[PDB]
Amino acid sequence: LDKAGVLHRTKTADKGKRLRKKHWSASWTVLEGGVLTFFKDSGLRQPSKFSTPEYTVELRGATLSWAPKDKSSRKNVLELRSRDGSEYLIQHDSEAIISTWHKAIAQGIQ
Amino acid sequence: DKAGVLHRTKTADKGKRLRKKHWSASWTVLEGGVLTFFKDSKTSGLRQPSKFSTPEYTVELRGATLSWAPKDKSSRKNVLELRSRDGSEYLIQHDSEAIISTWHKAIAQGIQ
Amino acid sequence: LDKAGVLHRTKTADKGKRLRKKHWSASWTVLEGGVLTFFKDSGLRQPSKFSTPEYTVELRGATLSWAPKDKSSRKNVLELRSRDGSEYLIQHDSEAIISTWHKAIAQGIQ
Amino acid sequence: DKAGVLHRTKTADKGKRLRKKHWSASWTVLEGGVLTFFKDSKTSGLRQPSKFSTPEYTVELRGATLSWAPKDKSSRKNVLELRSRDGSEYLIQHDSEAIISTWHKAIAQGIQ
Repeated sequence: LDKAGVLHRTKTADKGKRLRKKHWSASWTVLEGGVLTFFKDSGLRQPSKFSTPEYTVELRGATLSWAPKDKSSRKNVLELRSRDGSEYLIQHDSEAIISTWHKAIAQGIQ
Repeated sequence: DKAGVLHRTKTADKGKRLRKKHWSASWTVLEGGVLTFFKDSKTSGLRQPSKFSTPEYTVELRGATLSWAPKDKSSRKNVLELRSRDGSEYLIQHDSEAIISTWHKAIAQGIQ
Repeated sequence: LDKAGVLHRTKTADKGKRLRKKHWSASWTVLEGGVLTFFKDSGLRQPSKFSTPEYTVELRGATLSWAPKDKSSRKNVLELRSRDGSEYLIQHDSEAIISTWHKAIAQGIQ
Repeated sequence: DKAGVLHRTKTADKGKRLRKKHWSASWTVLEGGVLTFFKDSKTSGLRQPSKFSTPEYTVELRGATLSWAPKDKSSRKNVLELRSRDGSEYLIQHDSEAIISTWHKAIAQGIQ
């Protein structure tokens, strides 16, 4: 199983340590071999501008859930918590797009 | 709340697994923390509405567990597994992954 | 091929004769045997309230297209024109739902 | 405008049909009435972005025709057919019907 595309995301915790504020950005995002990789902060169109990996999240032992209204005002926000205690929010306004990532990441956890 | 046609089968009765799957498509309603699967929508062609007005399966979502099913649980794609607090279990499916993800979101909110 | 569910719709022309105003309503809707049937004007939840057929549209010879911004202010509006000159608008705010109907009706025309 | 990964194959070159399908998944960009399919996204695993920066197929949408493909045109599901004014033809696909419908909407607007 693999997935690739541009998604909106922000880290929210670094191994259990909460970030002070949100840093929403669009980035190239890749799910491959049970690892989700978010590329660096940036619509984002040309592959020559997609930059390089910033964050990697192993899906083994992770949890994925819909974020509560208190966590974000954005539409279709998912919260991904890795086993090491890092946390990320992922979202896209398009149901079509957020759905494909929800499926891939949820199924990938397994 | 939400309503739509979904594929579903019961897979366990109060913790006791069923021998085989019994899939049907039915109207489905999520309202007030309760998920209701109506009688099969098919005549064998579509039934008229009055013919599927009786609930077949009602699942109270308080204490329920929702997940994406393991891929080997069914030959079908886009399967959710729902287990109620009494141990009954259901699979929920649609060929549209977007339909299923949006239902997952709604059911997850109903559980919470 | 068949499809069934609740959709928002309004007739806009009766065999080439424009309606004075829009009459948007949710209704039970069924696609079966190359015919799309909209039930009577009404969310709509209990099958005991779905009423009876109101409009039938044969898909043979029909056209389905995305409605221009001038035709409706709603989200995801499709325009269905039957060969006899009747016209309908169909929409749903959920991409997941409008997409399933778009596919079914477009493929049904063929 | 829109961008995403899609499956596509060319099926005719300037009106002349190709013998077989040549499907790949690639980054795809719709911008200003032009649909660009980049080089294949796969290495054999995913290529890094710099490796698929070159366009493979560019389709100018002025005078193009878009449709849902006949079901027998391909063994795949959710296939669109796009024919450019020079007679070249492409199929576009994704397992998600919602992805494909939203792309149909965008391409249709680009044509108009």
